[PDB]
Amino acid sequence: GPQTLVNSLEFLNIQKNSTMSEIRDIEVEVENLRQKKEKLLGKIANIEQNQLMLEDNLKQIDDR
Amino acid sequence: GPQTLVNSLEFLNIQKNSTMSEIRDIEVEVENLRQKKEKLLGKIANIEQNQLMLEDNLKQIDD
Repeated sequence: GPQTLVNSLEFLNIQKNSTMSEIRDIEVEVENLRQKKEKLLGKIANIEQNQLMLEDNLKQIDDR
Repeated sequence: GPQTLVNSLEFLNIQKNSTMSEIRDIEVEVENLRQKKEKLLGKIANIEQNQLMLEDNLKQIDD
């Protein structure tokens, strides 16, 4: 009967909630990767800023 | 002195490049997860295209 099609709906619907939840898992990985990247850019920032407190000293001594 | 300073800048720079490398690595990983999410969002649509039809079919039946 037509209960078969209603059955297929609620199945598709189940599959959809499942697909959604996998999408949400993905959004989490992405966010957590996005932060790791931000930390890493902090490192660079500091490296560069440390480097320039050196390049300072070098070209100050480069005429002593 | 200038050697110490040159040795130091260079070392830091090794670190920099090697850090910019993990950054390129994350960026690839993130690209992949985006393409994965794009496909999954496609599939959400396929699911609903299908459901709509089944639902209309069930209405047609009501007549």
